[PDB]
Amino acid sequence: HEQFRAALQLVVDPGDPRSYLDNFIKIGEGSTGIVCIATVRSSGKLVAVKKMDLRKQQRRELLFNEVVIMRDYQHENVVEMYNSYLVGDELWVVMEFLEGGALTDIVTHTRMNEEQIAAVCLAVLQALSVLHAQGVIHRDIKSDSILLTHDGRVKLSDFGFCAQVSKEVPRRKSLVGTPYWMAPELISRLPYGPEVDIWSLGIMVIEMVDGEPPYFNEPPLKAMKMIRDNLPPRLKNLHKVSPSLKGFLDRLLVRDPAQRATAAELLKHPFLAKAGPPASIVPLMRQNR
Ligand SMILES: CC(C)c1nn(C)cc1-c1nc2ncc(Br)cc2[nH]1
Repeated sequence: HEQFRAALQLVVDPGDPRSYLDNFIKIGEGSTGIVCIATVRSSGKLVAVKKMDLRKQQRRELLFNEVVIMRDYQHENVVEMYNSYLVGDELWVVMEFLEGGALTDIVTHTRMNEEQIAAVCLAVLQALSVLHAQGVIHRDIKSDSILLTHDGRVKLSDFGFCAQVSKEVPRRKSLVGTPYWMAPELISRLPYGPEVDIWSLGIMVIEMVDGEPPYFNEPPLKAMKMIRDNLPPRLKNLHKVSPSLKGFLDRLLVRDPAQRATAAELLKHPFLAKAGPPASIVPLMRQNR
């Protein structure tokens, strides 16, 4: 720790955000710390701040990942990092604020139609081509990780559990990600590539279609056991999805990762043609219904 704080000091911006930020508000909680929002006194713009405790982590060297990998990264479809700091015993990551909030709130309250679902998927997949291109694996994809703007635009967040691969470190080995949405290989402790993200995406479609992931009402521990062992889960209500949507999902939920489609490929699948403008998501959002 003594040494690990010293390292993180050298990757983050020096100084204290409290100097420029006012009026902090907890708005959330992930598995590693909390999420606040805050106002920048000059200008008055809003920012989100992720705050993680250095002493309160399982596997902290993980904490290294977003700050190192995802600094200076930019995309229409990624939530932007501004800076990062250490505040006492915490890591603070200051990020772009998203008004629309999370997709979770939508999938758990309405029935996204096909057009809308495709629009989420294209947004996610655009993002994911470029990420994997660079050998970056998000490793915690799910509706939780999808954030919206006031006008319906989709951006991917929660890179706290992301990973880097290269020519020399080709695949990864650690159990991260979130259990219901984790991939078979990853559970079975295999080396894994980006392709794990693609599986997790599929589970997101089940989220979008059936309102929650497979094996949900189970204990987390047993769900993994199940996810590992059985056949690819399919929809509770099949009769409700287009053949377009099926074939597509059937490219995502593939147990053998070498045959599971690449985002690159998925960016072309006829389904996504159905996607509709950012403004077609708008009425799904809490403050409209
Ligand atoms: C509680 C969360 C889902 C939320 N609600 N609303 C209205 C906005 C948000 C939210 N927007 C966010 N933008 C960036 C980060 Br990092 C976290 C964010 N959380």
